[PDB]
Amino acid sequence: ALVYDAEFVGSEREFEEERETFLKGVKAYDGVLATRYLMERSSSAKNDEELLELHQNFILLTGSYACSIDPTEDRYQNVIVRGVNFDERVQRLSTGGSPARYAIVYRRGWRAIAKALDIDEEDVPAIEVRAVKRNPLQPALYRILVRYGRVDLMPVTVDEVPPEMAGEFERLIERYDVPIDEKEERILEILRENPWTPHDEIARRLGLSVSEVEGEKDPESSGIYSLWSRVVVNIEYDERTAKRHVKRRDRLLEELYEHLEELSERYLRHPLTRRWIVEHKRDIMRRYLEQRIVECALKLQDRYGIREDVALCLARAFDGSISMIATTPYRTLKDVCPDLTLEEAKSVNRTLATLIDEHGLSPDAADELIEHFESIAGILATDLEEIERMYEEGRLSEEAYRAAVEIQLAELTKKEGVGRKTAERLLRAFGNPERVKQLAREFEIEKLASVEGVGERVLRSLVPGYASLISIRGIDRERAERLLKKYGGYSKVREAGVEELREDGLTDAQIRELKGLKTLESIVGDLEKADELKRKYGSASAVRRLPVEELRELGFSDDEIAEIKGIPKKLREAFDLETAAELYERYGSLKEIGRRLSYDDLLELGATPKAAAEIKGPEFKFLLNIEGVGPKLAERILEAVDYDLERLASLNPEELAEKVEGLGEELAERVVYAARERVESRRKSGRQERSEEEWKEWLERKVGEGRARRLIEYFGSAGEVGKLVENAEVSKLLEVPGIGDEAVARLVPGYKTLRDAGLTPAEAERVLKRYGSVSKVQEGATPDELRELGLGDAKIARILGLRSLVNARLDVDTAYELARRYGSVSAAELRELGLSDRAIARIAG
Amino acid sequence: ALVYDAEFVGSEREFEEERETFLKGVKAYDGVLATRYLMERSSSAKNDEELLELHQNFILLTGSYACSIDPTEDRYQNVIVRGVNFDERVQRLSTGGSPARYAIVYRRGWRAIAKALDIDEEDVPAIEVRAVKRNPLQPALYRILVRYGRVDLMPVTVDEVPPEMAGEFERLIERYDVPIDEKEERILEILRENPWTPHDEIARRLGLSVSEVEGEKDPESSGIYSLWSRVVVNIEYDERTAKRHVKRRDRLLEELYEHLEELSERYLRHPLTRRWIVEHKRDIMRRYLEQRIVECALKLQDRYGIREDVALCLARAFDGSISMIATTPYRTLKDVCPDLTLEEAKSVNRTLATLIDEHGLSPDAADELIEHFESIAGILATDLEEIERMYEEGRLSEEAYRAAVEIQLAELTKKEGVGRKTAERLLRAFGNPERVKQLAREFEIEKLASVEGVGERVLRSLVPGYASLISIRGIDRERAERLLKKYGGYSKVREAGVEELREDGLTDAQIRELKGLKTLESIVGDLEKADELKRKYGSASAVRRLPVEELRELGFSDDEIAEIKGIPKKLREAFDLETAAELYERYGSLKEIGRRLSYDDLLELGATPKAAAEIKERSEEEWKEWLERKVGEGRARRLIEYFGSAGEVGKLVENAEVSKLLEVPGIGDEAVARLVPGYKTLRDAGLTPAEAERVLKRYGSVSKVQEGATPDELRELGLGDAKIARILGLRSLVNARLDVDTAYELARRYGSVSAVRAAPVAELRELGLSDRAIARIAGIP
DNA sequence: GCACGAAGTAAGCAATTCGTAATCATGGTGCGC
DNA sequence: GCGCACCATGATTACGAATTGCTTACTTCGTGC
DNA sequence: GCCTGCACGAAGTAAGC
DNA sequence: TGCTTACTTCGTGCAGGCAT
DNA sequence: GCCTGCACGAAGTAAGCA
DNA sequence: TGCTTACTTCGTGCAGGCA
Ligand SMILES: [K+]
Ligand SMILES: [K+]
Ligand SMILES: [Mg+2]
Ligand SMILES: [Mg+2]
Ligand SMILES: [Mg+2]
Ligand SMILES: [Mg+2]
Ligand SMILES: [Mg+2]
Ligand SMILES: [Mg+2]
Ligand SMILES: [Mg+2]
Ligand SMILES: [Mg+2]
Ligand SMILES: [Mg+2]
Ligand SMILES: [Mg+2]
Ligand SMILES: [Mg+2]
Ligand SMILES: [Mg+2]
Repeated sequence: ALVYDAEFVGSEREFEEERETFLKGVKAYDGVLATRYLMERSSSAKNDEELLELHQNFILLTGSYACSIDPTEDRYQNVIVRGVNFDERVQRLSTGGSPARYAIVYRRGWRAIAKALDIDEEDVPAIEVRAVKRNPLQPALYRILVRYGRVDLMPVTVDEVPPEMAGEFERLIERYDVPIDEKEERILEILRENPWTPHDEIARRLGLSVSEVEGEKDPESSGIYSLWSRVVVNIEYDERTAKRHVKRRDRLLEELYEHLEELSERYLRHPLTRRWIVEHKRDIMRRYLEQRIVECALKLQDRYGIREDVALCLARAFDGSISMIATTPYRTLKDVCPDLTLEEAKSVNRTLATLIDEHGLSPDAADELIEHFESIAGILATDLEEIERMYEEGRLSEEAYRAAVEIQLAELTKKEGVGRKTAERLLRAFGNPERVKQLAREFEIEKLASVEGVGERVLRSLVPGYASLISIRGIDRERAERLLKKYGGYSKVREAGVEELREDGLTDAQIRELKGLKTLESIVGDLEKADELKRKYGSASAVRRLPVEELRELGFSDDEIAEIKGIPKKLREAFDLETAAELYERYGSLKEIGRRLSYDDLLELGATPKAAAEIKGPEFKFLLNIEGVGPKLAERILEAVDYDLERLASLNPEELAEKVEGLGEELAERVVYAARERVESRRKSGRQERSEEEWKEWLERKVGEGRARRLIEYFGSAGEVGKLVENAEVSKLLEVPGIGDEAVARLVPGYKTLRDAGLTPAEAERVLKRYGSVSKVQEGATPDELRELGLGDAKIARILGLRSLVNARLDVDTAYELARRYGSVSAAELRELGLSDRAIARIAG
Repeated sequence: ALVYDAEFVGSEREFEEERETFLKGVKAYDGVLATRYLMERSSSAKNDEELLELHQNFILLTGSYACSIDPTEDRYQNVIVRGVNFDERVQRLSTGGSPARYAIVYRRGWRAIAKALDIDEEDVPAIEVRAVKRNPLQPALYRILVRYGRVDLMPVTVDEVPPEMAGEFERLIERYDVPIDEKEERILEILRENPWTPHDEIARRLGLSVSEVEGEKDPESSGIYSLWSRVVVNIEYDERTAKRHVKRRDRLLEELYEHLEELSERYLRHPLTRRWIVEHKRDIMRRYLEQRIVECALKLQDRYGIREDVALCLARAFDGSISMIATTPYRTLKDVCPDLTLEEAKSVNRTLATLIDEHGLSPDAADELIEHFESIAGILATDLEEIERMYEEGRLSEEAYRAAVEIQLAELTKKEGVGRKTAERLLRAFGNPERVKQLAREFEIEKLASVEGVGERVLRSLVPGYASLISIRGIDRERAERLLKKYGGYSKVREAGVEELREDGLTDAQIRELKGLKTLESIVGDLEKADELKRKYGSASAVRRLPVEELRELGFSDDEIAEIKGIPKKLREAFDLETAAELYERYGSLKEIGRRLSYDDLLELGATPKAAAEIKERSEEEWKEWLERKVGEGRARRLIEYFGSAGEVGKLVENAEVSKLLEVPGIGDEAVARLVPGYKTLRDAGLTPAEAERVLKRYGSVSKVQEGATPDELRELGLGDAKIARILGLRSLVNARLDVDTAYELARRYGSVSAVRAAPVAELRELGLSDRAIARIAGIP
């Protein structure tokens, strides 16, 4: 059977204190139950706001009384809930705390504290603090307040409840600047819609387990429990408010019972007196317990696919708390329900499934881990030296210890550049991987770099936004850490003002590179106005697209407006700003302007005949320069060859006068002779190569004078260096001492992207020779083609953007086939193609 | 092997009509299912009032379409639900009606109508009208509207739903003056707390079965179904409103579906389009059906003690309707669940338990009765000649027919003075015992007295309050019936005004006896002011207790105030009204005044020294005068001439010689009771004059009998347990299926008979009581 | 416009560590003296 | 028949690539005459 | 079980033997 | 001139309904 | 973790001076 | 013929959302 028990190890005075506290808590929870009973019995009372306020007041007082249990945090020992010893686990948490209060936040956890206090004064001495729907506080924060015994924070009347502890719970979290991870961010996004969303609903909607959403009740974990724990431990203990609450709550409780007796007369023949409620405790609870059991067995049968018989048995066994079931060891589940399948238990208890179907553990080994650490997130929240201590003392088996260690390491070895040694040293230095990730988000860059082996790659992989800041020239480690701590992240540092960034010791070039305002500061003289434009509009391209009038409004010059939109000199001098800007934004290029508009249209728009001819293509200028073929006739001449000088010298002059309306036949041969006269000069200048000195100039531009002359002295001349660059001879370029990847990537475009994908310089060289540019690799290359070049499937998945489809234990070829048929990677219909939707549904994101 | 089937016997045009109506109902119920799906899936949607309004609108439209099924009430025949032919039963109801609509109010009853109409346009063409929790109407009234096909009454919009059909359902019942019996009165008491209380919850709280709470869907039965049927049939059919609803509902349904598609975007990635809902009907229903099955199997395991396997099998077989399980014959339960015990089936199906453990029926005979009449209340709702016709046609076996007959008669033979012959004649004259009791409640005294054998005792036992009115001198049968029909009951006749009672032809002495205002009319000159005081305060003793100032206000005289409180002449002349009245109400008697007060205190209160000190066998003619006073001169001289003298008559009276007093010709019970005090009460308890004589000799007064005598003591005197329960004031505790010994043990353990009704339910189960009797006495919870 | 820094980054280099392909462990399955 | 040959899958080896630090050797920026 | 409604003996006050 | 029938005024109480 | 939208310099082709 | 601004179209990579 299930074991609920605990023993009292305090003094007799403390014994009387704890008994009085627990009995007042039972009185308060009786009130909770009686108010819900009245709500269920009368349809009029179900709508009464007074009765709901009374119900929430009872919840508040129950929480206050619960917080005062085990104040010295030592009056109880060997607290057992459903057969799990909480004493050992609470000690291993970073914040420690009382095992009594830690137990009472579980379903029917009061049964241990009740036995420890030899309580028999009531029928069911129940105390519960898991209220959700009608709770006047945010439920998780309520439970965490009880776990940490905060009587100062537990309000004793509904009016005293602050909005930052209820619907505006987000305000209280932001007040204390607590590091929040991605999972907690998605959970908060759900909770902002409805703070009273039940936790299993968040788990279902986010595709996590209940254990993943809640987390460990300690600031060093991940989940809503861990998040509130982080927030609460940073709240200083307000002793005066605690004493005031203790003074008020007893007299308040008697007032609530009298208010209920007064209110029950409005709806019943027999008023709900305290005597009546004590003499009917089983009548009140029975309905609520029955609906609990029904909903629990339904969730087990529906969402977890457990047989109706087994699901109903388990709902009966654990008072219908699916949170407690999914954290119960397999042996105990089989003890209370012998027909349970191991597969069903692995279905409901996802920690057991992870320990078996990934770490190949025995059911008993996984039971060890579940009894000691409850969940995987509980293992991650436990210090590594604590696990080694448990293993040395013989309290943990070898298989369980090895599995827990590999679980701890895997949380960090997944990071790029961190292996077993660096993860080992990080865990030694900071205890558990959750704390490591916490220090990473808090931007403790120097604190992390002090560990042996934490270099540039590890910092770029761990500290968010460190890679973006440290890559900027002039910004060193200390400046990056200072900025990230001052503003709160790379995104917040990028949004900072120019003046305050100058105050931090940033050059105008550094700020210009950070914000990307070089193009904007090429127009406006200063950086402040460019940054303000980036604030208002958000993108320089949007500022370019802005109409001429709105650009003139709050603008500086019309020549500046023409420089912004890239208006040609001919187009800006031939027309006004409005018409020229409209033409440029409608056609794009001056050649398209000359092609799709007629000469008469250009004249009507107010262009000089010579200027209107210059707006037209240079073919027009050549035609009129040779023998004045005419502004009216040169257009019809260019209308046949589609504005192409090559097709003009091809066909016979007889075929030329055929298409054009009117053409002199003697002139028809003088224009073909002039067309052939220029295709000999277009070809003479088209096939041209630059000089050796010009290659030297480009090399000095790209890699500086020193490395350029080193390359020139190594090979023949700068012409040979350019020949090797155009052929993508990365291997030969790297042979030169003093030439590395930061020079080759600056010489050969696209080498940096290929090296970032994990490609050997020889592999990047082969790829660049095969496809010629990374853009053509990403769109054109196929996985089999890349395997012909000798690339591993990991590099192929990296370079083709198919990392999502491979992360679900799937191959790269069939992954590319989906990106081939449909447009994107994101695109029931899969059963038509014959796919197992299991992984697609499993990985949500 | 459950049989859900029905055959169509209308025309092809009518066939298309019925098919179109059924398909529109399926559309509406799909809307219901989809709104429920959204509500169960999201906790935020569970609180969305807009989604609830949409859901209730869908429910309303489903009900409206359901009412229009089988309007000619002849388009279907051989309607089979779970293997029961409803055609035969609906015909035997007083109001008849459509077997199609009668079937559709059952769980998965649409499966018979769906087969009758060859419906295949949807995956599960389900139409259900049993909604309870979220139903915008009172659920039982909703179902009774559908069963009677009242399309005029089914609202089509939540805003058009009248309060008299929802939270104020009591108004609609009172509007039509429908006779309500005690079981229906307790059911109404529960429903006033929560009109949407599910019927099995009412069954638990009242300690009844579900069939007892529901009753037959017909005005001549007992239960909430029967009550609403009584109320609905008295509502005239508003044809124009029905046509208006038929006009509106199609476009309203299309607007509801558009509103659902718009609202579903707030909660889902794929909006709930009609196409999506039709192409996913099994996914939507899958969750809801499983929750129904779980609740049903759980209730079967806990409240009925059925094995988990068998309970889950029964819940799955009948789609989780415990009302349907308790009305299913044993053969069907064993067919769908072969491991079911006969004892488990008798636990869940209380009609089967009654037919076996009381009428010694075979399981097959009880199954016969359950197939034909569903429940005991269904047997009581069927005419007796209908049952005899069924027996003559061979449709009912010998054992089943005899059991049904004994059940019908027992409903009337239990009344005092009604035996087998009189019950037989009453059933012949009015068809079924429910109709007999109904006419009794309707105060149809002349209609009942027309039956051969219906005399004074039978009328006093049947017509409520007839015994109280007819006992008043001068009030005959016709006047009693007139008053009971004019005011609505003996209590209402007592509350009537004096002027309107005088207009009916009542003497002032008759009204004074009825209202009990003789003491009040001895103070006030007229009857109207005494009646107004009885209205204001309710009791003459309450008027006596009134303070001196409130009695003086709107009062007449101070001497009258002193006469009311019974103030002695010495106490009223020695002090004023205030102090004397306070002393009299604090001490009671002048002797206590003189004992507990000092002479100096009396002087200080303003009393004269002399007054304060004072405050501090017969002959033959003499006995003959008393005899002339008690029984008149004639009977007195008759008694004197029969015996020795008036002294001998007095000697026999003091010894309670009732037997010898009754020997005298011309001397009856009304004379002996006026001579021997307490004889009237003992005769009214059903005691032989010899038995009353023995009791009066043994204890000396009825007051000392009621407090001192024990049931064994009275059984030593030779009294039947019925007479013992009558005479000891335990008639309440015995009428609740308890014996007289345990009734006296309850009056002994707990203080009074009233004090047993406020005891803990745990201590009553400790005494070995069933929740039926516990609910009769106090009531769960 | 160019001297002339003034920090700051690119490159090298040895030792260590990462990390993924190569191989080993292990449990089946099929062709032959 | 009893061994070995060839797979098949997951686990573990193993060795080339990347990383960690530390130290020069140039490289943009950027003032001032 | 409260409530209406006479009964009746007790007892203090007077007329009559 | 002092003891009896006689007769109100209390004070207490049972009986008979009716309602649960 | 993909994806659109920028930033921004690269680069191939010609007029403008030189 | 040759050295610069001048207009065109990419191609290279970083960042910010969103599921
Ligand atoms: K290293
Ligand atoms: K190996
Ligand atoms: Mg403290
Ligand atoms: Mg050891
Ligand atoms: Mg890694
Ligand atoms: Mg630590
Ligand atoms: Mg370091
Ligand atoms: Mg930098
Ligand atoms: Mg090199
Ligand atoms: Mg026959
Ligand atoms: Mg009888
Ligand atoms: Mg009839
Ligand atoms: Mg008669
Ligand atoms: Mg009469």
